[PDB]
Amino acid sequence: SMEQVAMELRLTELTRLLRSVLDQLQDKDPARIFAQPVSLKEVPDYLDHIKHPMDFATMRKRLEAQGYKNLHEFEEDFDLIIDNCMKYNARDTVFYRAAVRLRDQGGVVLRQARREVDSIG
Repeated sequence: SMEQVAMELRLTELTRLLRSVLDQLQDKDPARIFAQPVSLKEVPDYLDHIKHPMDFATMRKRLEAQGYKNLHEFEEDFDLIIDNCMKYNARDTVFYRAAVRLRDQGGVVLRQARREVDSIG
């Protein structure tokens, strides 16, 4: 139908906007700490600690499959990245500190994304 097409076009455009958001958030992780899944070869007990692992490569896969229906879903996954790290790693570590800086810097990007999503509909 024409309606399904128009709905598909909306999703495509949201995907374009989320791709730009994702690129901007990932630039705030220049050490690439959050770029890939935590390795289960190298941290074999990780899943005993963290039940829903997340990382930027995994978000990118979902994004490119148009698997984010709205900004809320995308934000949920970004928050997992931060929140998982801040639980597994102690406060005095380069990992925890990188998550705090990513959270703080990402807030600005996400604040305007929410306005753009609402604005363009």
